[PDB]
Amino acid sequence: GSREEYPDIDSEVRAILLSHAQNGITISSIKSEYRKLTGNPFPLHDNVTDFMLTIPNVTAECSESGKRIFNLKASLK
Amino acid sequence: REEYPDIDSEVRAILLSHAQNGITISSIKSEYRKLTGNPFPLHDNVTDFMLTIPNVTAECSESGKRIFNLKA
Repeated sequence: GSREEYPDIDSEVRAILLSHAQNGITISSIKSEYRKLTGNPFPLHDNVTDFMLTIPNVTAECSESGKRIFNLKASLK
Repeated sequence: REEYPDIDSEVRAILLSHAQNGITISSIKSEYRKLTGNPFPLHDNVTDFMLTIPNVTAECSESGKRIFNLKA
């Protein structure tokens, strides 16, 4: 249970997403940006893709070079 | 992919035929069930495996529905 020592993980990750909404972000970037944002190393060591995709309005996919990319879904109106 | 050699082929097929409208995990599992005649090997972290398949996209919807697709 890593939610005990890092309870705000949800809003912190959504925050990084929101900051990267335009172009999307990789995993290693999510981590470095998490460190920059909170002063603490990204706590999640297992199943990060699953964690990312537990968050609504998120899409993921790979570039041709094999980078797994996450981004917010465009709004529909 | 290791123990199950043809898993790649089978999941690629389930995608090709049944994912045209997007496909959830459990749909992949029941489709695999109706395909190979046996329960889908993976339980946890299927999203990771799916994403390792070329030309596949994942999405968590506004309402929290996890759906997989082929790009175009």
